Amino acid sequence: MRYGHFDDAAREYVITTPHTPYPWINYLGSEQFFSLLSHQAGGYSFYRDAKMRRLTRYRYNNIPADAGGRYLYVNDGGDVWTPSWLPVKADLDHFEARHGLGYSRITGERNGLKVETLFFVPLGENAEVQKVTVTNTSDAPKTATLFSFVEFCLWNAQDDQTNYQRNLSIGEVEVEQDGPHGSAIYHKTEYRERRDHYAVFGVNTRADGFDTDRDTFVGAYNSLGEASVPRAGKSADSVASGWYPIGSHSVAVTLQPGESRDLVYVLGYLENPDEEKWADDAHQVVNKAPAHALLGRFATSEQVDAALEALNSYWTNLLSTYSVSSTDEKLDRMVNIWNQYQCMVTFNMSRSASFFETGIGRGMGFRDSNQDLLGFVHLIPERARERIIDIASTQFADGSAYHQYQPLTKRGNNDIGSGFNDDPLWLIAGVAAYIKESGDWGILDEPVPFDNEPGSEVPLFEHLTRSFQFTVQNRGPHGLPLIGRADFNDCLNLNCFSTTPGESFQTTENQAGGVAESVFIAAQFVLYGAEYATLAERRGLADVATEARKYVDEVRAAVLEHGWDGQWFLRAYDYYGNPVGTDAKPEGKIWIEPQGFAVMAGIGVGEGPDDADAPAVKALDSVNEMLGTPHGLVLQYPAYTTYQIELGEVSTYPPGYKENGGIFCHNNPWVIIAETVVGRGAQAFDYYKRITPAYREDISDTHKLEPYVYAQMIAGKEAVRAGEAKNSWLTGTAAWNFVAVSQYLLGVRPDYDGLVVDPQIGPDVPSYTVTRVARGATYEITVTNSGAPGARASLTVDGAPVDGRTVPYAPAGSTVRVEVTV
Amino acid sequence: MRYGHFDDAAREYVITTPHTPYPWINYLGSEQFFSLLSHQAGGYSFYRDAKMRRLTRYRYNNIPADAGGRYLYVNDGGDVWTPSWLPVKADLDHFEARHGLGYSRITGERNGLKVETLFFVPLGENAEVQKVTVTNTSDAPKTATLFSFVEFCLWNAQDDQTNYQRNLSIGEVEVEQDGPHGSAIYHKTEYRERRDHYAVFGVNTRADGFDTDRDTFVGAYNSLGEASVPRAGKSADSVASGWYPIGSHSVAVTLQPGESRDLVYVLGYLENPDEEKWADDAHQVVNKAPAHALLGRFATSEQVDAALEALNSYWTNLLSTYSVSSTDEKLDRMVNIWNQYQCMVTFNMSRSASFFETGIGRGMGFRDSNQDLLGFVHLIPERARERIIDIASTQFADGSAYHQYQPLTKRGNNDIGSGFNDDPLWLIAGVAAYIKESGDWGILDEPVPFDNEPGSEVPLFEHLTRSFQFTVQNRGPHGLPLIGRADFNDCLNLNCFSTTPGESFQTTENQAGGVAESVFIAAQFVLYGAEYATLAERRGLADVATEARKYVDEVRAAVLEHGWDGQWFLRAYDYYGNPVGTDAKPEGKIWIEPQGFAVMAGIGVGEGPDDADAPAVKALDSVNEMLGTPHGLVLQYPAYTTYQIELGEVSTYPPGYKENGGIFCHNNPWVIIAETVVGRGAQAFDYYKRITPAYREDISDTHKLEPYVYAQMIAGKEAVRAGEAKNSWLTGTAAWNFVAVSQYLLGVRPDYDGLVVDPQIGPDVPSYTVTRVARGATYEITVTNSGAPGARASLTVDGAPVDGRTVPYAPAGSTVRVEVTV
Ligand SMILES: OC[C@H]1O[C@@H](O)[C@H](O)[C@@H](O)[C@@H]1O
Ligand SMILES: OC[C@H]1O[C@@H](O)[C@H](O)[C@@H](O)[C@@H]1O
Repeated sequence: MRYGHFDDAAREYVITTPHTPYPWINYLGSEQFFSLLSHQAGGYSFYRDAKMRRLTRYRYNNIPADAGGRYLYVNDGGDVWTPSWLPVKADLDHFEARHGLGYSRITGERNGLKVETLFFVPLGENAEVQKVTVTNTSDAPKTATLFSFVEFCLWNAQDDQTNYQRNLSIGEVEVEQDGPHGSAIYHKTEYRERRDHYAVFGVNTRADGFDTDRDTFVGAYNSLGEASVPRAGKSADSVASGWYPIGSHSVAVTLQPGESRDLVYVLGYLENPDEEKWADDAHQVVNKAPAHALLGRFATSEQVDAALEALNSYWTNLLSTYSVSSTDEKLDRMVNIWNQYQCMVTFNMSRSASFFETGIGRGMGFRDSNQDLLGFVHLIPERARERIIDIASTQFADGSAYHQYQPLTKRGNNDIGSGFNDDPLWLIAGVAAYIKESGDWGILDEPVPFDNEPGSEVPLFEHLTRSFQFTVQNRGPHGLPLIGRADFNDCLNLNCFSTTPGESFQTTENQAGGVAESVFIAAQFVLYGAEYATLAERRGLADVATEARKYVDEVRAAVLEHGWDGQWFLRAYDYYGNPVGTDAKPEGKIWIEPQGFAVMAGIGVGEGPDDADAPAVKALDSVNEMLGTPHGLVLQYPAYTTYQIELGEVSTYPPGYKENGGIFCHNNPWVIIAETVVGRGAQAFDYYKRITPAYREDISDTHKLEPYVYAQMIAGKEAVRAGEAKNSWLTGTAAWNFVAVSQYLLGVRPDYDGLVVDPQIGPDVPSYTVTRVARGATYEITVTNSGAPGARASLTVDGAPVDGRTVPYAPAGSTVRVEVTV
Repeated sequence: MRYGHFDDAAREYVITTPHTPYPWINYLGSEQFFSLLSHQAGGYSFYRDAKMRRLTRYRYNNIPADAGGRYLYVNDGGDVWTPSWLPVKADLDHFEARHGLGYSRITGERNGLKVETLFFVPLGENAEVQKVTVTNTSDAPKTATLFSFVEFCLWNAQDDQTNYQRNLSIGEVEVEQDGPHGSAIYHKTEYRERRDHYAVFGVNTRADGFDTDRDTFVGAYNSLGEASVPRAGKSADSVASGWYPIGSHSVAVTLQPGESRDLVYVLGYLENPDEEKWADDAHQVVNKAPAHALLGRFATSEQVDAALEALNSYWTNLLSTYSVSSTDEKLDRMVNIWNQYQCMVTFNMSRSASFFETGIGRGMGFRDSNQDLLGFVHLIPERARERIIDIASTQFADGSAYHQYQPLTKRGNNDIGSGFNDDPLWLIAGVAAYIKESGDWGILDEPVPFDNEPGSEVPLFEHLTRSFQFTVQNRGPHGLPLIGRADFNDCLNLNCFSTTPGESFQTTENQAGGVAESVFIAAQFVLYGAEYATLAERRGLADVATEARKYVDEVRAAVLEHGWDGQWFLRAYDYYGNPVGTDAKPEGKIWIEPQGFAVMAGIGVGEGPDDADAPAVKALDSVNEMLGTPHGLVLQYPAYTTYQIELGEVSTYPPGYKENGGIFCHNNPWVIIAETVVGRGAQAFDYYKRITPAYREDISDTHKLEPYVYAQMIAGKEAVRAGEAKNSWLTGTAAWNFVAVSQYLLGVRPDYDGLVVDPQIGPDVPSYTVTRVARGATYEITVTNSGAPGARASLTVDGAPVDGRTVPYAPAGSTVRVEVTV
């Protein structure tokens, strides 16, 4: 069973029923203002920060799900329906929802009236525009009233949902029926005090009426599906005082057969300078100038269409950096459109706001934003350069860091814990990737404060040395890095020992002492320590580089000596010094993360893919045999069936979910990449397909979530719900798969001085072409691929054969033709 | 005009319609387990802590309000309806909700089936029991299937609403269709790990079938009001795995004409010792002994009836301490039933969990629980004793205190602020009222820690001296006490100067320095300073008592010299030493708190009610002229129309709401008592009537909220919603009005050495009889009352006239007959 289809030419996913297994959403906007838009028009908008500047209210875990969004009630001769289907659920003759790049279009038709809404966030605007086209599709004239509807939230979503004792008395609006381009409603809660910002909701016509009070619009004892006002057929002209402000206009339209009318609605976010806050000397009336300017920019359909065409050109431009043409259209749509689009969204949202993340506790993750950069750097490197500075600024002088920062303020906080010892290294990961991509070595000289302290700036490079040294000076008795609160796995809490309910493993106090070490961090360190060494040698820091390589060698020696179980890598040593992830325990025998990552670091790699004796092969075969399911690879096996007090959160999940035997998808690309490292492209591609949206569209009823984006987790073999995903959209899986497919499968990756072309995808993709713009030159890379295990590529460049797989960077403006034979 | 009526003989409020202005609730339970129950079965239940151990989920700000609670869907011939009206909203032939003392009955009849549900929490039990009675009222045999419905919360309410990324994978249940007494469902989320507790939802019958998974029971795209399972007339026998666990059983009923059946449903909270959590060695099956025992205790109608009678007897015995028989039945029902019931609820809940307080951030307020004692000490003094020790234990060594504590742990926290300088004196208030009531002088020698520090214990009396000394040593330039974060008005934040949005004033960092002083804390110091000196005298501390009265005197002199504005008392001095609440300012010229409280402390009292020269009289007259309204006295006049950065949170509310021009009811009884102190009984009683539930029942459509309990705030004169209440049930208004009316109007009040009988209620209650049990003896107080302004009482006791108005305490077991003439 499927619920829609990809449309590669329009770069859309087309949903053909409202009856999906779950609400399927798109993200609007890519700059500073964002909207979550479901296929039923549900969701909300915020400016910069989903907790602190949320414009409109949304209910997570509503009954039913997703009843709450931007609605347009049509009253046609007393019959009331919404083209989004929800909330009225009147029978529709046609329904369709198209999610595209930065816009969606939702169409519903019933009894000869077709209503189509195009939704998007324009470039350079802090606003969500809707363009509504109403068409008479019957053979008689029609007269209908359209009631727009949005529910405001009081800015601070946390306060909005818990602090009624205060907030039910503060709701404030103004109403401007006869504005310069049509009618507007102004939501200005707290603008009388410290807020310099307000929201507008307006339409490009003089409305017949309005409502700004939820209770009046909907009616006592009514859900949104039963709203009184649209049923009555006329606006109640309600002016809110406290309670629940809304934005709503009514417009009556008369249409002859085949005739249509357009309407443009804007929900905008505005700020004024402090001394330009008020229209009047008494400071009672809001200064509407920036709201009138905004409404003036979307007063016509023409203005809307121009914006939508610009947004398209922005996306075409964005997608011109990496693309592929092959015999596999699933592969292609993922690589050309969707995985890149998703990577923009994760770069913007980190893990804060989705239909699973609530946009309250989580801000921008230190580890999360660094990893996202890996799939984002080729898109817009100037924005990646900024993000690195923002991130490194939340670093402490001892090289440890705040685990996340608040998007509005860019200041770090401990709301989801502190002292994750894998954090510091991801910074090196992010800078290495950015430099390989852009060649912008000057970033290493950027002055960057610790903990945003004015006057504490040092060069970025120095933050990396802090990161590196943090791990050097925090190893345990085996030479492996101390784990601290948790490593890459948030639920491996080895310093916790909590027997007190209700307090979060993420924020709860940890024990000083013990000897808990992480095999994962060991690998991470070998990988990014080597990169650090490379940056040091290039800054001209010979002793530093030398010293750095001595430490890397030591730590990799320790992985081989103390971090190997026999058929796989060990996961860790607990508080007590006992091994975690050994065949000597009955549960949690093998954990996936060090298998993927130690192999990417090159640890235990042998002569080739057929070297059954190499540790890397052995590890990967164990991952194949014990962790493999048709939905991907589970995190560990077997899952823990009882609470293991020494391991923290991990065994708190029922088997087969999240970190206790779920397919935690973001560690899957590591095994994929590893598999290419040992020369088993076939298997790597196999693993790629198990978790990839386009190959799972065909089991939409099982996956349940959006079929065009990666999800955080898919229930494992031990779950009753095996195969069903949770937490879609916001996940490091997106950037990690992008890195996997674009760089190791298809094999095109930037290095410092050239572009590496090293295909390893197996025989399912026998021929394909990649166009990669790197350092202002275009590389047209034509691959003939036999997929033979261990077969690695040879190159010709502009007709001459070359040595190895690195193509030195041509000058800006050239086109370089690479012919690849595997 | 009205939506129901009082039933005095029954001690119930009878709601005669589903269509009330807002949801109107009762609180079930008075010990450690509590239920919020709207007159449509909405709300939820918790054990000890509304945030930490919430059994069942409830959505604030739902659309519509209060779609969600304890539902019984009846399916008769495919017609589906609920006796609570919501969620299904089927037309009922008959509907009625009776809210009583610790129980409620809700009845709905439709097409020949009457369904009545009695809800209560039994004494000694952590459970909510429902006894369902279905009656066939038609002339022919009838059949139906009943579906019970409750929605589980995942225990931590904060987590339940914000952390779906984790918690959608942790919901776990057990199904027990053939238990010892009928069918039961177990909610056991996190029992796997740190929780030693689970919930049960069971019925005294072998159910036809069950459901535990919300989406299956309700169906996709459906609201509660459209649940699929009841509509199909058959349970789906769903076994939840994550997502949203519910409890539901189906039961088939057959009824001859006139015949009824009882079903008993139980929602229970159960714990096991750690060593007996599990029924099996594998640890997958919860040990059910306690649940089987609880279900056995309510297996029959008889067991239910006996518990309901024990509950009635408990309430009769609680209400036997203070009673009045008078010419005014509204005054009688308030004093005899409702205001005492409300005091029980506030003692138990503080301000944490109502239909407006969301039972997340607020625990047990230091100041609020001290004031709640004033209204509660006469009901159950033993628990008042315990409360004082729990409270005093969260005090610091310098005499300042944690502003609130967490109900589950009894540990103080700062989640809603620090350093409110009025806090320490409330401790003296609470103890004095406890000692006056009980005569338990030995509580002062109770050893009490600071901040629960093992080894830090001092006698309770030392805590009081720490409080007393905190004020003496924290005065400013005018001799008035420094205000700190705020005083009793939380919105008066004179050390704030916040220009930054999104941070609670309550919680935001305060400024060092400045000279901000409170006139309210001065009048509070004067009153309770004097009470402390008296406690010191009794203990033999003549040195301490004399110094103490000296300070009280210094402060009293300071208020007359530096806190008097001309026609009323001054409110404060701001950070820079500018007066607040002076007639020299255009806004907030007069504030109510110091007016009632200074006069309660006897500041500015003259020769009598007609001593026009006296500050107290000038102050009270100005309160009357400038703050008075048909709905009560507003906090200050005029309201602030613009943000006053130096006053903090107060000017942030729009005019006429909450602290900015609202009737903040809990400060009205001070003015009442003040009016009695000064001899203006008529005026005092007037004010009493303006804010009292019984006297406002006639305007239910205007008050909106429950007509049988006090609310926090009634929208004031300057607000478009003037007369509309918010924040019902949980307010110090209840303790303070009970004080006012029981002790100062009717005039019956315990002193240290005898019972004072000092009526001051004016001419509208010419005669009444108070029955007061004090110190083991019963006082029968027969009052004949001219009401003459200023006229005070003379007494005769057991046939003999006496001097003054204090009847020294007679022995336990006596009945003393006091004849009173005013
Ligand atoms: O923290 C609780 C306090 O919050 C303020 O926002 C309200 O105005 C007060 O009435 C309340 O006591
Ligand atoms: O704080 C965020 C973390 O919460 C944990 O409870 C989850 O299992 C993790 O997957 C998540 O990253």
